[PDB]
Amino acid sequence: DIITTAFEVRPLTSALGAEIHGVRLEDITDADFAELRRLLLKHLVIFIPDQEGWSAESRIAFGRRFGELEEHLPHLDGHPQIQIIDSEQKIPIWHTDMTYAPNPPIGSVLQIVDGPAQGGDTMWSNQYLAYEGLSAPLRDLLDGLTAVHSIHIPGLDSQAEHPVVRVHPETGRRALFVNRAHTSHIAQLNRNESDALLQYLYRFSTSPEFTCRYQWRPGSVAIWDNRVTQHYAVDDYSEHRRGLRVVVLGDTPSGDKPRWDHYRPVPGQRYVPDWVNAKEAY
Amino acid sequence: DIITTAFEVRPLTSALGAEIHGVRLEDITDADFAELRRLLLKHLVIFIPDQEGWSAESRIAFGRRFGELEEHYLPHLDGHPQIQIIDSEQKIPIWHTDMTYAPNPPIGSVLQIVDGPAQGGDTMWSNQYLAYEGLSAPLRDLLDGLTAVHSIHIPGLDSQAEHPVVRVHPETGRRALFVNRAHTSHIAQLNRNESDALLQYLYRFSTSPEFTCRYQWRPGSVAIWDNRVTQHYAVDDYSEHRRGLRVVVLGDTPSGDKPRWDHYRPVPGQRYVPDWVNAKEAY
Amino acid sequence: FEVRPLTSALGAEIHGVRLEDITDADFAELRRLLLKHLVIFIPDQEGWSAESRIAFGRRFGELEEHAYLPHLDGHPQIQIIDSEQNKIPIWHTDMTYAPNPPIGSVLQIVDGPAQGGDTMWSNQYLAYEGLSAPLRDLLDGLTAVHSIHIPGLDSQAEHPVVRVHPETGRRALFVNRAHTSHIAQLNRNESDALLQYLYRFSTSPEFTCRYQWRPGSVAIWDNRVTQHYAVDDYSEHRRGLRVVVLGDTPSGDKPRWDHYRPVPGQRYVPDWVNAKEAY
Amino acid sequence: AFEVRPLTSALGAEIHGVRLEDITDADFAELRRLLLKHLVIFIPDQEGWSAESRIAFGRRFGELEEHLPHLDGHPQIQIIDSEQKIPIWHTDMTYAPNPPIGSVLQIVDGPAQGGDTMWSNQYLAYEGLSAPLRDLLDGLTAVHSIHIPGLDSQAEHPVVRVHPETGRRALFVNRAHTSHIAQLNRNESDALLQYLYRFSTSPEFTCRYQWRPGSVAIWDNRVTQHYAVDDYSEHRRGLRVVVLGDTPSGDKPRWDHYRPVPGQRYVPDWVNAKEAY
Ligand SMILES: O=C(O)CCC(=O)C(=O)O
Ligand SMILES: O=C(O)CCC(=O)C(=O)O
Ligand SMILES: O=C(O)CCC(=O)C(=O)O
Ligand SMILES: O=C(O)CCC(=O)C(=O)O
Ligand SMILES: [Fe+2]
Ligand SMILES: [Fe+2]
Ligand SMILES: [Fe+2]
Ligand SMILES: [Fe+2]
Ligand code: NA
Ligand code: NA
Repeated sequence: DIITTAFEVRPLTSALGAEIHGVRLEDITDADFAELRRLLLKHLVIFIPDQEGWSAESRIAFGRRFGELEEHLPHLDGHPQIQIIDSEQKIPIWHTDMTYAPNPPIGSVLQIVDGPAQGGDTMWSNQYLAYEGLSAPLRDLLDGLTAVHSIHIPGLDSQAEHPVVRVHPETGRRALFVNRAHTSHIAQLNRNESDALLQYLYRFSTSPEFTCRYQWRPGSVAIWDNRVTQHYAVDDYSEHRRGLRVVVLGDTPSGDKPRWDHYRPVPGQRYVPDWVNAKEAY
Repeated sequence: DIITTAFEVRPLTSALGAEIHGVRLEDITDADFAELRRLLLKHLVIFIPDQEGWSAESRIAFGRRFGELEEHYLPHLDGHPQIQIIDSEQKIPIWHTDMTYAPNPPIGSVLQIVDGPAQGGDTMWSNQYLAYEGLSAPLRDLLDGLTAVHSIHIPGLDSQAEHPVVRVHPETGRRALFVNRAHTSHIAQLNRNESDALLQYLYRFSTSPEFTCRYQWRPGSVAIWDNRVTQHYAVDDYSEHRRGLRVVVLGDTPSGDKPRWDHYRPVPGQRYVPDWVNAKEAY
Repeated sequence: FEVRPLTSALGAEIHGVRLEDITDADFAELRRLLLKHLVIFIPDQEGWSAESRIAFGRRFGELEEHAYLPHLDGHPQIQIIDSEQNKIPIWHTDMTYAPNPPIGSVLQIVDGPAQGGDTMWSNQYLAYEGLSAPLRDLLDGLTAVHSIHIPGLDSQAEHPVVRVHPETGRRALFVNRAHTSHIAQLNRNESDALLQYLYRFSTSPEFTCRYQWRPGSVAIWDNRVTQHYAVDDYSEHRRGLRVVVLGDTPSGDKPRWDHYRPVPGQRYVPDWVNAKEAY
Repeated sequence: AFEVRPLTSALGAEIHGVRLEDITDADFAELRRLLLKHLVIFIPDQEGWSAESRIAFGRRFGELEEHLPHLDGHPQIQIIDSEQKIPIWHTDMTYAPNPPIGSVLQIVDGPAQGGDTMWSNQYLAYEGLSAPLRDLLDGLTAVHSIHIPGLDSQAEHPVVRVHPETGRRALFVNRAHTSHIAQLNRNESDALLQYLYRFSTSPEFTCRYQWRPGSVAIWDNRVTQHYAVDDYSEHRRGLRVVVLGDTPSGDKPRWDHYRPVPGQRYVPDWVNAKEAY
């Protein structure tokens, strides 16, 4: 339904992703930006090649066309809004950014400025298709559920409850809103039922039929909508890999009112996972 | 190869467990004790009914025939730090071998349920000899060369220990699996993802019903089990008050083959991403 | 009668019964106990006559005349369960691949070892009730296909995932590992994941009992709301006599969704490995 | 000689500056070298490649399969048509005693996006296992089988095979066609194969190729798996030549086959439906 005829557009896969040719971000016009925004709502992640030398001031202004920018992670000297993604300073797990926060980012703009000629691909997945591919009884179940997303590390403790199925505010289409990295458990199920259901959803939602895989070339820029995607940074390289990122704040994942109360354990109830995880990491 | 003809013995299952009749623990003789010890090495867990009123001094002396007794943070009978009080009001249904997160787990325990319902609260035991012997030869060969880290991290108790995956029983010379769901963390020579897959298989296989027994407690019943070669599981199907008296015999050193490989070495920054979901937050 | 429950979940041993000439009023008490305890055990019934065994089964309904299993000579209704002549170490509910599974059975182990060969049963009411409310609500609206495909026997049937016991009105899970194939309104991969969870949860030790057979003991169980499992831990000869009561018609809610419809050429690729060849 | 653009660290490379139609013996040697290095290579812009040249090219690698519809007068050139697919990781025909050593595939009709093919590096799948597990697998074999109307075949192959040219060891099991490991019981086999299948197709071991008109893919079936993504509805047609003659070879097994007892039954620990679609 969204018309996007200005630039030359090369889709990556049927599910999502498109490379946009004929764009120069440095001095982009308002009209050209509006077209990129429509392409982002259509393709969920878009790639802008050959943008070497993009000035810091233009990079920040571009991000601010989408919303307020986050101030984190190292940042570019003189620009707290430009975050540094440096392999010498890696994320090979499917995730949606910062969903342990009540208001995750709406999206990001990432440019790999130094990297290997091969290795270090990034994958994205289409959470609309992950929801739409579930059968009707399961979609109906998930519409009424919420999940807790959490992180507990030194210096960062956060948790948030979000609908399992969210509407995109600017398309009105429903998308799965759970991810392996940050989702803990479904709130209305007991933990063992939650484990079983999330295990299925994590695998199904990152099926190759729902993903794209991008090979970075120096100067390439990726822009993605964090509301309706997951992504994964492939850890297949030893070379130095360095990226500049701006992160657009302000999502509020919203869906149906939950149709059941939170699961209430009895006093002293213990969670015994059905599947083994080690007690100690590396 | 162990002869045990003195008492009336009623085995529970083919795998393990036997109820011993005609026994009075209160003033047991040395000869009768030697027979009970043989029955324990043969049957792994034995049950002695009708022992209501067993005196504290006699219970302690009985335990001490097996080894040194644990004394400790846990309520105990007045004047007897060795006799622990177990109380449902002060419980987790999970297969475990006692305290394998310690370098020296207990040899075994003697437990008598003194208050409880007529049904509910059964305890199951499993035979870790059969769990190992039931694995095919390539897998037994693999496990013989592996060790595993066992650990616990709770308020006031932090402990870990590395044990052979396959231990020999020092007094029978027979080999037994030595991992359990509750306390084993990971196999040391595998990466964590491989470890998870193998332990998941082993935990399920080792508690197959063909390797277990299930005991219904009656007032006065005493259970004595060998912690070197069993797991056990407390069924959580009751709400009534449940109270027991327990003595714990210290002094195991799980021993097996020298490991055939070095510990797995992760690279700097390497991250463990489990293949199977566990929740981040419990109850 | 003196009634001794086995576990909180189900099962009770009944002393003081003589099945051979049981009165109509004593039978009514056994029936009440069966609805309360789901499986009941009657010890000390050695020598129970064939005619009395058949009359007892017929108090519950029509008895099955099996085609494959041997039967006691002269009595097509008394089936033989013999370890030499054939064991079933898999959780199952009897014949759920049929549109009308049995409503229960009466089994007596007449010869067996002093240990080994226990049978376990599970309580499918508690299996359903132990699910959280969103999942109970989901299952209430689903059905499942149960099937068997062997030489000489080919049968499938569609049953509610949650059935209402006709006498008690209480809801019970009605899927089992051995004979359930898939949930009809989900795709096969979703079905696999949900059934895998249900199978393991439904046979949790908190929902089961385990019975050690003594020669002469009789078990009577309600096949509408139980599963059972025959432990395969013995090599000695084990022989039982069984009568099977026909006539279940599992009933539950109208499904809330249509069957899942694959597209032409769609392929089922299971998420979990099974071997392509058995033994 | 050529301009070589690798797809991922693990495997795959696109080769520019090639013309297959009249390729010289020396340029073919370079393609062969690149195939041993990159496991699957992609040759764009080969529209119009003649049937006689396509057959001669395949015959440089070995004998060609002559069994599917095919081009008029050329039973070696198989026609693959979506309208006449299953998304599953597989190595071709491993249910046969001598699976193909590789294939040459050109998509001639297809959509601009959709229908990618992924390949995985079975050397890295093996090498990424820890030493105790590599040691175990070295001594095992597996049965591969297929049972469909008109085709029943099974074969036993080493779980770890030595590539005859490179001498490097590669995993040799795949989800589609491997049944079970022969020296384990079936439940142990399921658990180990489940782990191996998922590990071996990790994204760090794979590449994903987007087909363009005229593109030719050449892959070594001895040390790869591949997967056809099922994300399209448009018509998709390819021309394929299959090179026969693998004999997967590895270590003598260190244990005998597992022997069940009479009457023993296999009860899988994980649910599969009894009926497909
Ligand atoms: O390094 C990458 O490709 C992506 C990193 C990432 O997860 C992010 O920028 O949010
Ligand atoms: O309470 C029981 O039945 C067993 C408790 C237990 O795990 C123990 O005493 O070590
Ligand atoms: O042999 C047993 O204990 C039970 C066998 C069985 O499944 C039956 O009788 O339906
Ligand atoms: O169509 C494809 O991309 C792959 C088909 C395939 O599996 C083969 O040609 O062997
Ligand atoms: Fe990210
Ligand atoms: Fe314990
Ligand atoms: Fe049965
Ligand atoms: Fe193929
Ligand atoms: Na469970
Ligand atoms: Na893995």
